[PDB]
Amino acid sequence: RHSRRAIAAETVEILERGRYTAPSGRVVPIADHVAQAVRGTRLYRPEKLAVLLEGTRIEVTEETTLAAARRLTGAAGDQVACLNFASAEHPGGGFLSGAHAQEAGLARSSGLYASLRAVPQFYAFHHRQRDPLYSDHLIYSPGVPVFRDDAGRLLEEPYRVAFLTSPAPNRRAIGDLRTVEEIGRVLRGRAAKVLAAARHHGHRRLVLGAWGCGVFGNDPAQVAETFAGLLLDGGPFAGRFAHVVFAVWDTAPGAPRHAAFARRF
Repeated sequence: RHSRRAIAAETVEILERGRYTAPSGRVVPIADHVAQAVRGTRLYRPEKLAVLLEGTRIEVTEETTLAAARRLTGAAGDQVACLNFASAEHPGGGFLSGAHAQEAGLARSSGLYASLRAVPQFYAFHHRQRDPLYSDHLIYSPGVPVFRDDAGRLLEEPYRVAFLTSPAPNRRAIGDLRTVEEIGRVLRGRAAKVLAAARHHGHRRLVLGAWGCGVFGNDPAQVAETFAGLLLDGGPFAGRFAHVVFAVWDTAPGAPRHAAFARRF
């Protein structure tokens, strides 16, 4: 936990310095790619994504999001898109505090924070909203360099992925004060918009996972079913992506997040 905090601080200095040192001693430049990702970052408002909506190999694995991205990236030259299980209020989630979360791991391992911190409108919107359902706002971050592996080791060779940043409903704060069906309807609408944005930006390969099933307390089974409804049985995204990985690395005993996706997919 104090190590995460250290890794996060070091990642941030790397983003400021524009270069890092690999285990081999090779000095790796990332300034240009970081700058491109930031300049290419876009905020999509709910009604803009709605417009995109008006216009397949499936794997379930125990990989981290970035492990899956790196495997796909080594296998073909089209840039992979990864879903960031976004905090609605804090870019990078809690990573600089040393938080343990999917988003924090992305922020520690990549240029993602440089992109997200550049979109204050997204965070200010949810701050003012104060509603744990959040919104369909989405940040699209193209060509973000990734330069750490799962253990936190810097990479001899960085790679690039696109991130899609969209917050799942904070079901923990909602409790039973909204129905299972309302939450499901919000999830399905928001997931549709995420897939629409990915497809719109030319991404044929996606890394998804147990979105919102950490602190936010979403039901992994309901999340799996949300994606299945979009991607399978003639759903709106059936056959539109070449490859979708549900990368579900679950630390908890019984790996229940993973189990629900394995079962469904």
